[PDB]
Amino acid sequence: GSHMIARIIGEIGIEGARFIEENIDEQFKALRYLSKGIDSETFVKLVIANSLVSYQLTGKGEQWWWEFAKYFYGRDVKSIYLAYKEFLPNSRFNRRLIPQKLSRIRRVETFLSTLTEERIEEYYGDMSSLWGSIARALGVDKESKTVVFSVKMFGYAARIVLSTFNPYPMEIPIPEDSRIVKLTKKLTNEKPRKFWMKIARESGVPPLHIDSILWPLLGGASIDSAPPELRDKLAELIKIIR
Ligand SMILES: Nc1nc2c([nH]c(=O)n2[C@H]2C[C@H](O)[C@@H](CO)O2)c(=O)[nH]1
Repeated sequence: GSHMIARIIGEIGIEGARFIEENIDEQFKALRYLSKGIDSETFVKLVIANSLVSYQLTGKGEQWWWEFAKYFYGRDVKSIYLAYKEFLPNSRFNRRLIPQKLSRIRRVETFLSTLTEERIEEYYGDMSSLWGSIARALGVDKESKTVVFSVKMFGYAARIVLSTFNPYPMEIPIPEDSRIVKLTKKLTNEKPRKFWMKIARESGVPPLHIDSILWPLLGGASIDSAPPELRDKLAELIKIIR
């Protein structure tokens, strides 16, 4: 329950969350691949846009992020809106609600155009400001699952581009997708936002890093590449959440 999961999340720590992000999560592997075949500014813009349309997918989120990375590798992208207008109808894994998704990309296009490499650096040092900027450009509540998720994925892309790590702000709540919501119901009747913020504050692990611990495992990622000390902690968590 809450007490035991906060203890184990605390023992895993931001250190353990970062290991999972940078070594286990296939989505980071996909981003690393894309980073080697498109310029850094476009890479970061594309990752934010892709996050904001990563919902009502088909198949598995990890397959979608690999499709995105393999598609944009080596492409000459100008308008991100026009790139998604050509990409999404030809997608295997993102075929529903395409006009809705495209209108979201149209709305954030001006904001994305401000992401020079200098500005990307500044935002990685102040991800709370990025969080509000994305929400305001979209015209939505910042608590929205895809908005907080886009901040997480910005942090994946930015650490690759900038060769530095900054932790996600404690105040950014967990992205409430089907994996997180279904797990939360097994554990509690509390709404996931309050539940995981309490665990975050008790453990010292910000909610977006808690997401990195939980979400790959809930999709079936293997923990067997983790070093023994970490792997033993991940196994205790799996027995809790499974
Ligand atoms: N919580 C969460 N959601 C994800 C991840 N990857 C991904 O594609 N999603 C989708 C699910 C959902 O539609 C959106 C917000 O959670 O992001 C991910 O890593 N974590």
